Amino acid sequence: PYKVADIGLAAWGRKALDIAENEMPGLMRMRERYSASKPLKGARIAGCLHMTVETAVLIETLVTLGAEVQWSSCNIFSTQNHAAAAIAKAGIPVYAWKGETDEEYLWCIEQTLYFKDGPLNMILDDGGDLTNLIHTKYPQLLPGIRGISEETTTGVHNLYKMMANGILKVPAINVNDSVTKSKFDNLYGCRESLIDGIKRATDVMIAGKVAVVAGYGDVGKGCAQALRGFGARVIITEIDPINALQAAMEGYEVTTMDEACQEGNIFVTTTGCIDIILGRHFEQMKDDAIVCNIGHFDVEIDVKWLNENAVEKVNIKPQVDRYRLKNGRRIILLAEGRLVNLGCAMGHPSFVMSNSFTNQVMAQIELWTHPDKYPVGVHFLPKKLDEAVACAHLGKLNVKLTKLTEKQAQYLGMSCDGPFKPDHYRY
Amino acid sequence: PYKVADIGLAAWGRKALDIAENEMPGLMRMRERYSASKPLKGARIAGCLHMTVETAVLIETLVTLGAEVQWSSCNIFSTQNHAAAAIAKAGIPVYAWKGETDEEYLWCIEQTLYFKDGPLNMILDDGGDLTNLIHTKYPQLLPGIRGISEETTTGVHNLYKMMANGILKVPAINVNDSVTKSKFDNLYGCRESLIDGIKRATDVMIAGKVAVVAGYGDVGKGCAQALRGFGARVIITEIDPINALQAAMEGYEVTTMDEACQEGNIFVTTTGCIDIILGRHFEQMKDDAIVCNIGHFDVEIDVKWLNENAVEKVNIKPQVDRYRLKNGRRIILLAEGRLVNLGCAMGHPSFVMSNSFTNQVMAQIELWTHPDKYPVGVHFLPKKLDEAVACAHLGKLNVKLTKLTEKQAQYLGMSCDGPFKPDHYRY
Amino acid sequence: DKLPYKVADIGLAAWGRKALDIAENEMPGLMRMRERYSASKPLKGARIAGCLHMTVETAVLIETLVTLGAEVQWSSCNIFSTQNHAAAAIAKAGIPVYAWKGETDEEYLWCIEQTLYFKDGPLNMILDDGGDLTNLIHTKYPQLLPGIRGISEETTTGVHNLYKMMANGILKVPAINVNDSVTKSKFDNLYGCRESLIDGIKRATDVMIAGKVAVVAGYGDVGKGCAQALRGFGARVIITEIDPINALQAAMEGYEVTTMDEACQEGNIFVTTTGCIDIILGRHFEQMKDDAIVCNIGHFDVEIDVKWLNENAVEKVNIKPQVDRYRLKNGRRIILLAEGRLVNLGCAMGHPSFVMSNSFTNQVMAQIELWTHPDKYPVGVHFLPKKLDEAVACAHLGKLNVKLTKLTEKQAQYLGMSCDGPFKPDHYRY
Amino acid sequence: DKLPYKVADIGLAAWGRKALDIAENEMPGLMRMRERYSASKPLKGARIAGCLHMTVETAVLIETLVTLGAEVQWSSCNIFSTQNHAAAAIAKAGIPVYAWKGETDEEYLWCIEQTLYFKDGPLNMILDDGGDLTNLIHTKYPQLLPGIRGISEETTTGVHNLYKMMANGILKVPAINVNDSVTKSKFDNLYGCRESLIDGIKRATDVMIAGKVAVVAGYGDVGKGCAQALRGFGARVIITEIDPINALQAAMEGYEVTTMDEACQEGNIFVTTTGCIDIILGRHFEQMKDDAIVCNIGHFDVEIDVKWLNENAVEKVNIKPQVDRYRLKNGRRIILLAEGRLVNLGCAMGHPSFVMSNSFTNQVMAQIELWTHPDKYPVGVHFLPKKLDEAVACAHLGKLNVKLTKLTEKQAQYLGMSCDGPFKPDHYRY
Ligand SMILES: NC(=O)c1ccc[n+]([C@@H]2O[C@H](COP(=O)([O-])OP(=O)(O)OC[C@H]3O[C@@H](n4cnc5c(N)ncnc54)[C@H](O)[C@@H]3O)[C@@H](O)[C@H]2O)c1
Ligand SMILES: NC(=O)c1ccc[n+]([C@@H]2O[C@H](COP(=O)([O-])OP(=O)(O)OC[C@H]3O[C@@H](n4cnc5c(N)ncnc54)[C@H](O)[C@@H]3O)[C@@H](O)[C@H]2O)c1
Ligand SMILES: NC(=O)c1ccc[n+]([C@@H]2O[C@H](COP(=O)([O-])OP(=O)(O)OC[C@H]3O[C@@H](n4cnc5c(N)ncnc54)[C@H](O)[C@@H]3O)[C@@H](O)[C@H]2O)c1
Ligand SMILES: NC(=O)c1ccc[n+]([C@@H]2O[C@H](COP(=O)([O-])OP(=O)(O)OC[C@H]3O[C@@H](n4cnc5c(N)ncnc54)[C@H](O)[C@@H]3O)[C@@H](O)[C@H]2O)c1
Ligand SMILES: Nc1ncnc2c1ncn2[C@@H]1O[C@H](CO)[C@@H](O)[C@H]1O
Ligand SMILES: Nc1ncnc2c1ncn2[C@@H]1O[C@H](CO)[C@@H](O)[C@H]1O
Ligand SMILES: Nc1ncnc2c1ncn2[C@@H]1O[C@H](CO)[C@@H](O)[C@H]1O
Ligand SMILES: Nc1ncnc2c1ncn2[C@@H]1O[C@H](CO)[C@@H](O)[C@H]1O
Repeated sequence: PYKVADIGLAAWGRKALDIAENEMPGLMRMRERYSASKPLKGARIAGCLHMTVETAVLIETLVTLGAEVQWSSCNIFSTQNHAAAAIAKAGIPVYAWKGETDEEYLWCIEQTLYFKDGPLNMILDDGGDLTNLIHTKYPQLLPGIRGISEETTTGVHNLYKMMANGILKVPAINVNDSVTKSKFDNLYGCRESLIDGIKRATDVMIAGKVAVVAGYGDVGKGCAQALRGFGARVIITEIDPINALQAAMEGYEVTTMDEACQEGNIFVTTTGCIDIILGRHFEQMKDDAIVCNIGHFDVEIDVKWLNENAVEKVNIKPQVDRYRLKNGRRIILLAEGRLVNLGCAMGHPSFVMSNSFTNQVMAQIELWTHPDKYPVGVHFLPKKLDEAVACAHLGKLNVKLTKLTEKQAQYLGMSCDGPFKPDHYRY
Repeated sequence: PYKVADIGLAAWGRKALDIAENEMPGLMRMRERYSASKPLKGARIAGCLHMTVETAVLIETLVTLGAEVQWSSCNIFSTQNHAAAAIAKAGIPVYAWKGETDEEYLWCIEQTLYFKDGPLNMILDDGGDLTNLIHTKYPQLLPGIRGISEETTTGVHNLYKMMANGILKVPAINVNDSVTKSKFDNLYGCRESLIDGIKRATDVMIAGKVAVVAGYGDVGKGCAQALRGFGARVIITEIDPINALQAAMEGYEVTTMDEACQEGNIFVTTTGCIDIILGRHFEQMKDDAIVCNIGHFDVEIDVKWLNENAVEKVNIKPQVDRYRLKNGRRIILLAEGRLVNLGCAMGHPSFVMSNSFTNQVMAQIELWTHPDKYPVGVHFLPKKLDEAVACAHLGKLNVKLTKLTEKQAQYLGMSCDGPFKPDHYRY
Repeated sequence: DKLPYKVADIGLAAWGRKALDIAENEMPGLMRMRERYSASKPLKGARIAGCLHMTVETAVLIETLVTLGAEVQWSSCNIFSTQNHAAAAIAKAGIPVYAWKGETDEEYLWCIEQTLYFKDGPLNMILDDGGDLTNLIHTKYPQLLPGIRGISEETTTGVHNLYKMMANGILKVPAINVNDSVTKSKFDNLYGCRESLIDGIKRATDVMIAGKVAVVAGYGDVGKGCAQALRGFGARVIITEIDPINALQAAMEGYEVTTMDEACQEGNIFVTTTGCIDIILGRHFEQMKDDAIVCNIGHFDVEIDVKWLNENAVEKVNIKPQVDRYRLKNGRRIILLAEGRLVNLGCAMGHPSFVMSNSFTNQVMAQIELWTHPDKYPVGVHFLPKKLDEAVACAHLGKLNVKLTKLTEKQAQYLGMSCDGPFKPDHYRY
Repeated sequence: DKLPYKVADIGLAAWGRKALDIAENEMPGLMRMRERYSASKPLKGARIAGCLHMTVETAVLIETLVTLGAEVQWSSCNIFSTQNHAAAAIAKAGIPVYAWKGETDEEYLWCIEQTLYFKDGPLNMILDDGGDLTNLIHTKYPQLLPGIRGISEETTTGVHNLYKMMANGILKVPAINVNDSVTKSKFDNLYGCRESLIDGIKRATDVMIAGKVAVVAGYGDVGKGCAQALRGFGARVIITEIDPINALQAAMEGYEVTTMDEACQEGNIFVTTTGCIDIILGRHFEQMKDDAIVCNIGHFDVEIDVKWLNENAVEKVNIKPQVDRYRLKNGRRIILLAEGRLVNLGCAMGHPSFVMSNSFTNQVMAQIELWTHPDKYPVGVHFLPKKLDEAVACAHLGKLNVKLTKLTEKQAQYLGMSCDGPFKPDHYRY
């Protein structure tokens, strides 16, 4: 019926949820407005997202809207046991825990495919692991699936690659590229959870350190800003000249890893790309350099090299390894190269996840309630809905939004109700 | 042949240009690479942009590429006399000076329409004043015009309105919405020139003051950040819930002008919208509140109200008026509500304008060299060219850009040469 | 008879040692002290009773003192601040330590009393943090005062107490104000809190900082850091203050400065840093927004009226250790961290090890100074020489790869100054 | 005989007055002084010779001193710092002022000499900024020293000189160090420079700050502000320093700290703030990037080797007043601002009027203190009482709508402190 580390944590879990709800006004309005309507009636939503306190509230929201949900984790150390327990206690099949093996991980996603009253008809994925599993292993269920929504940047890039090669057989909504997700989650989320992750693992001082951030997209920007705020000297690496110039214009030295590896005290990878930190970098690092990743998959840091070339590996505590190298110096690796904010901390705070997840619900609704508008392709949520997500969070922050007058709306040639920006606007 | 305030300033002008060139690597590469090719051969580019030191370098670049240029200003107090003089000294008809009347302003744009060897075949406008003049007054020249490029946000919004109502008869390239413009010019440009404008006019202390910024788009963001940096408490107003939430997430109180007018020491309008600061606001302002605008046209502040309701208007010096109100308190107005960074300072520094203008040249080229790709419509510059502009500025900043390996480029499914981002990416 | 020590779990010793090994690499100031003095053992014959948070950083300090030849017995200066694996590591090393996380007020007093007597005589040196060890001896063990050579005090509240004792003529032992060493006050209090405050809030609540209104009471060194950290994460910070100079500083930095009576209606997060009583009261609690987070980082739990929450709330739910969620008659909730005790050490690991190396290098120097040069220090409250203050900073420049400029002989003569310092006059504020 | 004054253009008086009217609204500290003392005229019989930048802000100070019943004669303390319309406004008010923008070194000395003698006796009070007026009298007019009741000194370089004179036994008049009033040092030097440095660079060059590498030499109060301002606009700031404590501060704030020998190869902008000679030399100039901007904001033009640029450059082109562009043998160019003189006042209008109100309120208090309570001040260098220091800050809280908290009687007794202050011990560094 489910699978977790300890059901006895459900009580504590429920508390952490009650607290989360006040921090998630977005998702609460959805429950407020759709509870009686039950738009998601008939939908069996198979989920593969980090089983956390924040996700628990999302899972319960989908249920409040009248759906059946089965949940797996998308990372083997991201799950929060007490959050997984409260959900499991509510009669909702959840298969996830903290510290899964790859075989265990794959085995979890498999339990969420089949419900009591039939296979899954909805995917809510991030990274596309569930998406790619059903496309490769279970292509006989693809026709039964009505729609899918993708949370993260790497997962939508994959959804664009599949569609191009004509192997994407199910319609999909790019939830990452809702402004309210990409511009808040990736940025402000990592901005607050990065250092938290590093701190819990190492308790290292950030001030006075040189920190090297590989990549300056939305995630890199947040990471950079955070480290800067605590008095680190931040060095950026980048392949994109536009992003690189943005970093230079903010006062960041922009150079290569081949150079930066020699002066960094702290290393954070955010590229979504392979081969970012390699043996030739490690060998040049200062003693007890702290290396961690916050990209979606654990492919940015060459962990294999450390395991193969170090003289000794000492485990300090879970998700914290200290390698001694043949040069005598040591490398502190976090979460074995898996994303550090969920691996060594609690991931993003509930408020920002409310934004991401208020998007996710609108996407699950729009795929199940209006399947017409969305044919087999990679689609966006309309700006007006994107605006509605943001608007829904203004109350809690005591933001007082201005309303255009008739005269002003005419002068601008837009509606008082929105949308207020053209589609190409970048905020 | 031309019209300026003083040709005797040309010598000083030339110096300020020689200095500008080192700060404008973007535009220098264009001269380096196209001088011999003369792609703009045959093009008579009528220009309506702020006649400044930065613009002078742009004008000369278009000439270096083999074009005939006639230049007018787009604002009546933005022109820099010594810059206008150096251009006029180089045998290039320029009709612009600092302190023009509306009749003088219109009269300037009119001289740039007709060259020695025929009418204009290219527009390089901002705000769309030249665009709208030729469409309304001289529709007989529209067919002779090959293409147009628009610098600023208000001007492209107008170019979208014209196309919608089917009155835009000439193809146009949205240069504002090149990432390299919108994300650098509007943001980093105003970030540095706003306070400069305010300082030269008033020399007021920013620290300890409450500053009210109306609008939180790219311009508002820059203004807000700047004022914050000097220790002002910044209050934002906004109509867009997405922008408003962005401001809240940066630590800015977001409320209405109706409230903020009561506590602001400094007022900056950035909306591009009418009726932002009104009589009911002025009456509530603290004594010697400094009010200024940095949107493109002078329609955001109700200057007419001040002139009609104040008990006395005292001029402190050019572009600085001090009104005494019937309540006894005083309002310090800058530049009569026209944009303050060009009115009371020198506008944006050359480096950022190099970015904007390296875009402008590519747009002038693409309209004159490849007219096929661009039919009557509002078009964007391709990302690869957008990336090239940024790349061209990395050298001067000693930025060392990373190059993807073959293996990495394959994994990402993109080219080593770019483009590195999908079209919907927002940076 | 006498327990050799008392800690939560001796089994945590191995883990603690690892944390000690890592910490050492971040505390060059103390490691230089060991290297320089391990052979000479200046603190030989010293019997130092230490009352100060039993963290990993303090462990490194303890072993430094021992390396210098001292005998050391230790307790924590707060009931929630001990880090059990660090305690175990010390206990396992054969050093008498009496501390664990979650002490009763009575157990806390007991822990201090076990540090007072050594196998070969009473304590003859004091290393204190808040004055609790200092007051206990002056009040309950005055016959031990002539046998104590000196006192070094870590924190602001503590040195304030020292100065009051001196003015009223009741301080009987010479003391060094370590808090007001430049390399402590301007670094520990400021930069340490700037990182550890958020740490304690996050571990306890995992709340989004961005978009919140945060009220910081007091704008001294601790307040400055706290405020900076919160605004850094996108919170709008409001400041309360009684000192017009500190308040003007806050305003000049772009903070709204106002009273708690006003700010209690706005804040989503409250942080007290005053070292003063009665900062947040019932009348404030009753006006707060729902699930307002309330915590203190001043030395003593006296700034927040927790007893009011306990007597007047209609519900009280323990969320997890050092996190309680009250509900008031108005039906709105208050989250209280660490029962009003200082939240960085209560709900997290306190200051990072690097900045603590500054503070603790000052502590070691002070101990050496009082122990080996008593006649320099008559009964009173003294500062370390600026020369030594500068040496502390210098000892940490290497790790950060700072390259310090050296004055030419001409420049030094122009400034009327020694090349080797001191480089500032006594009244310099940095 | 004796000119009543000498200024650039008396016609600029009307404009200056407007600027004076505006400035007054931003200088509550001085305007409170007028209101409180205009009737009592504590400075009656005083004959104050002032040597300090003749800006709009100083004008407001001058008229404040007169309102208090003083006779005042004024000159500028720098040859490029005078604001001619402000000078005209004062001259027109019938106050003898000798100052204009662009003085020769010889004219500068002449200007000071005209302030020394009044219609009814020699000067009996000194208000100085850098010690130039102080040194001139001690060296060339020692027979005037017994007739001078006191000296108030504005800036760091000046008070350094005062302390040296006292140590060597050559200072003959009592003096108040105004620079090291908290409300001066921690505000003027820091917040003022944070705004006026960029001002001077911008007016002179209009250069993009964002993306540039900026080298700030020295990290004291001036350096802190300068550095902060540059990084705020998106420059990557590199710091040089001789003091290990100041250097550690810089590092802790995320700045690269290194030597000028290293940084001269990287910087696009250079800013000296040391108050020390020989900061930027020929060997540094020769390694700089093309069109590197070089300026100083320390009090004297001694930090940059301008004479080297003048003797060794192959080209020198004046771009505009106080902006010269050199070319070296290597064919790369150097832009020098204000001929090495302090660039905020040289190429702009100096500090904004609000923060100068702090400094100048301290100046007025010092003048009153020395003039009406001489016996409090024997020959030496003294500080203002913290009570008065606090009063300065308090006088400026109203304009910023700061709401200061008042201690309850219980809180005050707990802190062992007066409700009306002073709220900090003497050694507090804020
Ligand atoms: N840990 C989390 O909670 C979390 C949250 C959001 C996103 N993510 C993940 O973070 C990664 C990026 O997210 P983003 O939204 O920042 O994507 P993004 O595309 O905005 O940023 C990626 C940046 O990496 C740069 N880059 C790529 N290869 C590089 C290389 N070899 N060297 C240097 N720079 C390189 C690109 O130029 C790009 O700017 C993705 O894997 C996404 O799934 C994680
Ligand atoms: N002065 C300069 O040098 C300079 C440079 C670039 C752009 N601009 C001008 O600045 C203006 C905006 O530029 P942008 O790129 O910032 O455009 P933008 O659309 O990003 O920002 C405009 C913001 O104004 C807000 N807004 C509109 N009406 C409002 C109202 N009544 N109250 C509050 N907020 C309101 C919108 O929500 C939007 O976010 C345009 O007029 C543009 O031409 C000037
Ligand atoms: N938890 C830690 O790790 C840590 C670290 C350093 C210091 N401390 C403690 O923190 C407290 C403050 O340290 P500090 O060095 O910042 O002291 P400080 O004296 O520099 O600043 C304290 C501020 O509180 C202000 N204040 C006093 N009463 C007030 C009131 N009723 N309302 C508002 N403001 C008020 C004072 O004016 C002063 O500015 C002390 O108790 C010290 O021991 C704790
Ligand atoms: N232009 C203005 O408006 C203005 C305002 C205030 C002060 N000042 C002047 O600015 C100068 C500094 O003022 P401050 O109060 O910042 O003095 P300060 O003594 O606080 O800091 C000066 C710094 O320079 C450092 N230093 C000395 N020699 C050095 C060297 N060779 N290399 C690197 N660093 C070195 C010192 O260590 C010190 O930290 C003084 O001359 C003062 O009069 C000017
Ligand atoms: N606490 C959280 N719960 C669920 N998903 C999260 C959390 N924090 C970050 N994420 C998501 O994890 C993904 C990274 O793989 C991103 O899409 C990001 O939004
Ligand atoms: N110095 C300058 N020269 C020319 N155009 C400028 C300058 N500074 C800002 N602008 C442009 O002015 C427009 C505002 O009307 C924007 O498009 C902006 O890029
Ligand atoms: N990690 C830590 N270990 C020991 N003492 C600490 C730590 N962090 C902060 N402190 C001390 O706590 C005191 C507050 O009571 C401060 O004086 C500070 O030196
Ligand atoms: N606008 C100004 N008017 C007068 N003096 C000023 C101004 N700005 C800075 N100063 C003074 O210049 C001195 C530096 O020589 C500082 O002590 C400072 O007080």
